[PDB]
Amino acid sequence: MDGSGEQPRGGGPTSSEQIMKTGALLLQGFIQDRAGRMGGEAPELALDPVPQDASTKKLSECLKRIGDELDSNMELQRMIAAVDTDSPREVFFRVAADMFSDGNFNWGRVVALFYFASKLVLKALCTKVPELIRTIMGWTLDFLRERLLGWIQDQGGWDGLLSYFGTPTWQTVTIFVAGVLTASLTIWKKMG
Repeated sequence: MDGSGEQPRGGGPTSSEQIMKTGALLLQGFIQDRAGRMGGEAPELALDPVPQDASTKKLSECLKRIGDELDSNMELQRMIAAVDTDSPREVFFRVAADMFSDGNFNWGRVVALFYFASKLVLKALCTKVPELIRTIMGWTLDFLRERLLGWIQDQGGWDGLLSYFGTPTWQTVTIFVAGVLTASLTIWKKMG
């Protein structure tokens, strides 16, 4: 009975509350923007926040600027087309686990995760199964709340995410996630 600390989680910045919240807004943001304009009533994401915040708005510009460049890769588009759905639950956890199956903390994993799921989400939007749209965002925050929560606290907060970019050469961040994301697809084939 002698806790050296006291209340590292009672009230103040760097709280699992600001992280979880920005996390569910950021992803929900790059999607609504990629789905189109907007639609009153929104019977789909009804009880849900909406893009609104000069801070979360800029971090969207980073995921947006690359969501367009990467999504125009005809080679990476030939790759995702080489996979398939069938069991998006096993693949989502198997492919994911592979991104963190070594090392511990990087930058491709995160970016490569939001965009990888963006398709599972958008792809479900076309398929006409909105009850799956919500079931997906569910598997996303599940992995974020369970694994990417303690690590987001040590970096202070999502400020480290955006502080990482700000780099002039934008071809090294697009080739990072692509080189890493494609690797998982390269082996996911069968085994070899």
